[PDB]
Amino acid sequence: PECPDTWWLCDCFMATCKYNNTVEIVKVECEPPPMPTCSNGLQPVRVEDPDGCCWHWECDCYCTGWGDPHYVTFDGLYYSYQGNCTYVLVEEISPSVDNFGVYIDNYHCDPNDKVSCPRTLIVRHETQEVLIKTVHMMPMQVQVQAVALPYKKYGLEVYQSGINYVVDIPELGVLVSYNGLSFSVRLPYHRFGNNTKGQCGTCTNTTSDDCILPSGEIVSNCEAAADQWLVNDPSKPHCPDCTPSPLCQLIKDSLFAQCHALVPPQHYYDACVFDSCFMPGSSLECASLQAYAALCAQQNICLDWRNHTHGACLVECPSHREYQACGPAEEPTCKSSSSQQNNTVLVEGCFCPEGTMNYAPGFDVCVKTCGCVGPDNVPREFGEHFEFDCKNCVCLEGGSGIICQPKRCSQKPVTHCVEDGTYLATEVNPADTCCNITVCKCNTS
Amino acid sequence: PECPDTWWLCDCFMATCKYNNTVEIVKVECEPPPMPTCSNGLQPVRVEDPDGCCWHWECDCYCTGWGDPHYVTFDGLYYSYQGNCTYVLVEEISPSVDNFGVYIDNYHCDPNDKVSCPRTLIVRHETQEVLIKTVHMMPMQVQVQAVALPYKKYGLEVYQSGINYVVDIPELGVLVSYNGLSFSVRLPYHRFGNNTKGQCGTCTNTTSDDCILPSGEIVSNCEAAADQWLVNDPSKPHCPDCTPSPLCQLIKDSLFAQCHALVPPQHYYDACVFDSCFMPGSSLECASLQAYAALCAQQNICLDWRNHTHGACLVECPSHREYQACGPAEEPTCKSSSSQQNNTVLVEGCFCPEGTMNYAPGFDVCVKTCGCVGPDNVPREFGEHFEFDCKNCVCLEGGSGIICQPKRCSQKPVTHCVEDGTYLATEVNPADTCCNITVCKCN
Ligand SMILES: *[C@@H]1O[C@H](CO)[C@@H](O[C@@H]2O[C@H](CO)[C@@H](O[C@@H]3O[C@H](CO[C@H]4O[C@H](CO)[C@@H](O)[C@H](O)[C@@H]4O)[C@@H](O)[C@H](O[C@H]4O[C@H](CO)[C@@H](O)[C@H](O)[C@@H]4O)[C@@H]3O)[C@H](O)[C@H]2NC(C)=O)[C@H](O)[C@H]1NC(C)=O
Ligand SMILES: *[C@@H]1O[C@H](CO)[C@@H](O[C@@H]2O[C@H](CO)[C@@H](O[C@@H]3O[C@H](CO[C@H]4O[C@H](CO)[C@@H](O)[C@H](O)[C@@H]4O)[C@@H](O)[C@H](O[C@H]4O[C@H](CO)[C@@H](O)[C@H](O)[C@@H]4O)[C@@H]3O)[C@H](O)[C@H]2NC(C)=O)[C@H](O)[C@H]1NC(C)=O
Ligand SMILES: *[C@@H]1O[C@H](CO)[C@@H](O)[C@H](O)[C@H]1NC(C)=O
Ligand SMILES: *[C@@H]1O[C@H](CO)[C@@H](O)[C@H](O)[C@H]1NC(C)=O
Ligand SMILES: *[C@@H]1O[C@H](CO)[C@@H](O)[C@H](O)[C@H]1NC(C)=O
Ligand SMILES: *[C@@H]1O[C@H](CO)[C@@H](O)[C@H](O)[C@H]1NC(C)=O
Ligand SMILES: *[C@@H]1O[C@H](CO)[C@@H](O)[C@H](O)[C@H]1NC(C)=O
Ligand SMILES: *[C@@H]1O[C@H](CO)[C@@H](O)[C@H](O)[C@H]1NC(C)=O
Ligand SMILES: *[C@@H]1O[C@H](CO)[C@@H](O)[C@H](O)[C@H]1NC(C)=O
Ligand SMILES: *[C@@H]1O[C@H](CO)[C@@H](O)[C@H](O)[C@H]1NC(C)=O
Ligand SMILES: [Ca+2]
Ligand SMILES: [Ca+2]
Repeated sequence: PECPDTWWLCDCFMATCKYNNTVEIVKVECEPPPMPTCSNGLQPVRVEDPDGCCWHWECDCYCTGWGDPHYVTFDGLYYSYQGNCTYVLVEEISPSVDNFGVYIDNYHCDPNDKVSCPRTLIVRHETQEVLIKTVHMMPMQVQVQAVALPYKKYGLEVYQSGINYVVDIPELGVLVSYNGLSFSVRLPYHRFGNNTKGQCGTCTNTTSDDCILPSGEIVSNCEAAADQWLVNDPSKPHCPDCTPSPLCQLIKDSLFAQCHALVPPQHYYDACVFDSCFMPGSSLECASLQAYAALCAQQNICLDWRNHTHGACLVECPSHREYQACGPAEEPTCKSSSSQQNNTVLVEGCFCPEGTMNYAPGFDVCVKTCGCVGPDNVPREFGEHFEFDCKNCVCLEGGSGIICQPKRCSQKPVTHCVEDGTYLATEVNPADTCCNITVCKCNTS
Repeated sequence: PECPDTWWLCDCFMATCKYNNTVEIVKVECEPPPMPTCSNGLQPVRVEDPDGCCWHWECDCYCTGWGDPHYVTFDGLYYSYQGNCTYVLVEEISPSVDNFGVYIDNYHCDPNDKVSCPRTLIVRHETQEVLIKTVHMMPMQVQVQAVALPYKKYGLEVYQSGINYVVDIPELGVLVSYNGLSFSVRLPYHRFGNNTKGQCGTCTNTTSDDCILPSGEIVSNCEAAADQWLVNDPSKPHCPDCTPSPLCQLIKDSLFAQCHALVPPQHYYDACVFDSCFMPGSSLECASLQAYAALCAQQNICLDWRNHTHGACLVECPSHREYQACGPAEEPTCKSSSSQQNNTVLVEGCFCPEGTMNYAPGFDVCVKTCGCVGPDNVPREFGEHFEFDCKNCVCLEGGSGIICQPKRCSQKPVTHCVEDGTYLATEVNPADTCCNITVCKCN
């Protein structure tokens, strides 16, 4: 009567077993209304229950830090802390993964404040460590050893999305984004809930306990708790009227009208004012604008704000790409055109013009026809015979864009050598530098 | 009481109803015995039912053709047809996929019967046609213009596996493998059941109805009906003693003992005898051994035949590749070593040595460790600086591993010069061919 295996059946049909061939079945179904607040103000995600029929809403853990001193913790709490040693951003209170740590090193690279090194982001996962450190205009990644942009190894991926260098762990769902002036840490609540620590605080959905010391007790003065998260290192062992600029008024302006809802602008406006007061006229005051716009874009609300700032800070990327305030997070590459489960959250950055498109990940030349591109960034077309390197090559469409078979030429000598000191001179041929000639040529002796 | 969907429940449960809660649960589960024998004699594959109740055994439609005249239909009927124009292997009686046809072309790649150029096949799927031709030891493919080996476009893929160049349609399940002396067409039964037509016959699991003329007909001489399928197009529009050598005896030898079961060897032995009789002393008899071994490997009994052929039929590829008779169909390749999961039945063919491995698809350099390889087929190491195409280049792991930056050649100019007739000379730098420093040569 009670079933031989009153028992939860497949497809959520818990059944009350009257008998083996007749039962008293019950449907299971659960619809929760969207979680009202998440305390960070970002929209909740529906995370499914272990039973497929039911589901729930959980808050994403989002930490953001812009400019030099400013940071918002996983639960929205905003605080300004300045320091020099590498400070830990997030770790795991009860270690699940082998090494998981996103660590910031602000000015530890250099005491002076410049794009040479505002800060460097170190994401350490298991055996790997990724060190994104902005050397002037372009950050370069050092992995344990420099690497390229679309890196992928041991479940850790690194890629450039818009103006943000993204280090992600799909198995953990961890997305870390580094910009010149801003850093973001996004963690699933289910995987890292009430299990995180550091300057980004504890993801518990209440702002009250988002300031835990390495010891683990919390404090009210959240700014002081941040210094206690120092990551000790052998180097630097000690590791010890303002005018409201009109630019700062852009936060409260009608441009960000859609942003004033679903995202609180008070913190960013205060950060802008404080940065303007820190020293005027150093173009550091428009870092808060960038992150306010980025968070608005995260809320599926894309804005163009930079042309409104009357200059004084724009993007610095080469001429073959144009700045777009609203664009795909993953630009459409010809080689890798695919589903890509587009988030369609439109990010800002600079992309290839409308007519052309990017060739492939890891490349930067924009092309019209898809073609093939060689180590030198030059568009080739399918079927084009050319002579790259010193070898004749073809650009067929297939597994390898360029066959590049070896050139068919050689040095040309003279056997007769009938003149005083006629010697085979291997002078480089102007048409083919490698295909030179070694003809017999009279020398003085 | 009437169930508000008496119903087939989830996970193939079933029920009838007395109340929606009070239901009369059933369960449907079963395991039919294997299809004992299919006309092809290949092991039938496990084809799932639309629901989750049970499954069944459906044999794959396998058509093989080796040598010049020899064919075996989708149902194990062997025949020998000689032709000079392009012919249709398999089409659809009722067209369900647009322009889907596999067409053979004999005596047009070259009129040649030996491995250098036996024939060409043209696989047409929708907007695409793949023309695999083989010129001497190297088969080349033309797609609509030539293409590379790991070609992929519009759901149609071409690669090479072992000695066989594979054109497949994963959506349709169609597989087509050309080696110079053989081809094989594999079609799933459910997708192409009694809908096929051509020289490969109808896939009905019965040999009897295999032979049809273009117009629906049943003629018992499959050989004679093969001529009727001729596809004519603007190309070539005018288109219309024997010593029993031991080499063929190798089929019946104890080497193929595992093959004599699960695979009938009568057809291949007769084909070898006939090929020897057509003209002896030309090694056209090693095509039947090759395909017998290929079929055995399909059925898991992989054997080496070439070694005991006493030097008659051997494979060829450059020195960096060694012949391993039972090796992976998908080569372990460093780029995309993702534990590529494929049928673990090992194919014959030549691979990189056990110490090294193939670098990436479309490449041929057997890298030891891993690295980048340039357009020039030179192995590179991670974090290595070289000078290629007159640009400083670094091989570093990531995307587009070779990152090459322009020369940046700082020629320092020798210009104030004193000697008889010393003129400023921007001669090409001996140290760097790319640099042409001013060195100020005299007369
Ligand atoms: C962590 O958890 C989640 C996010 O993960 C968040 O909590 C959920 O939402 C609220 C937080 O505000 C929790 O508490 C409830 O708040 C309601 C507020 O409603 C007021 O405002 C609306 C505006 O329209 C008015 O209409 C309304 O009249 C109120 O003025 C309260 O109304 C709720 O009270 C009811 O529910 C509780 C709990 O069942 C009952 O005890 C009450 O008697 C009454 O029926 C309630 O106080 C809510 O509980 C959380 N939901 C879930 C599913 O957990 C938070 O960010 C965070 N921390 C908290 C506080 O949980
Ligand atoms: C397509 O693929 C199918 C499945 O593999 C094959 O069709 C069957 O496969 C058998 C196996 O060879 C074929 O041969 C004969 O099967 C008879 C089955 O009869 C029993 O099973 C059926 C139900 O399936 C019952 O109704 C019946 O009462 C029996 O219990 C056998 O009886 C035959 O035996 C005779 O021939 C063999 C040699 O082949 C002798 O050794 C025996 O002594 C006896 O004389 C025989 O085995 C047959 O075509 C199909 N039968 C089945 C099992 O369904 C086809 O081979 C394949 N291609 C074709 C042509 O359809
Ligand atoms: C889990 O989170 C709650 C707050 O939501 C906290 O009070 C509790 O101590 C946490 N426990 C763990 C497992 O850390
Ligand atoms: C210039 O500014 C306007 C808003 O005032 C904006 O709509 C436009 O896209 C900007 N163009 C640029 C970026 O030059
Ligand atoms: C993303 O957009 C592309 C077109 O740009 C489309 O082909 C692809 O299917 C989309 N993927 C998803 C699921 O967003
Ligand atoms: C300059 O260098 C190129 C490349 O090596 C060579 O072909 C050419 O002859 C040299 N001379 C000049 C000045 O053109
Ligand atoms: C050209 O000169 C090089 C040396 O720079 C020599 O190795 C080569 O054999 C010569 N012949 C060719 C290829 O023209
Ligand atoms: C296939 O065979 C079935 C009978 O099993 C028949 O009804 C159907 O019409 C046949 N289809 C073709 C086109 O051969
Ligand atoms: C190699 O050849 C000899 C003669 O063919 C034979 O005895 C031996 O079994 C062969 N070994 C294999 C299978 O490689
Ligand atoms: C394809 O099959 C081979 C044969 O064992 C097996 O190694 C693996 O499944 C595939 N090869 C690789 C490593 O890609
Ligand atoms: Ca918290
Ligand atoms: Ca048939």
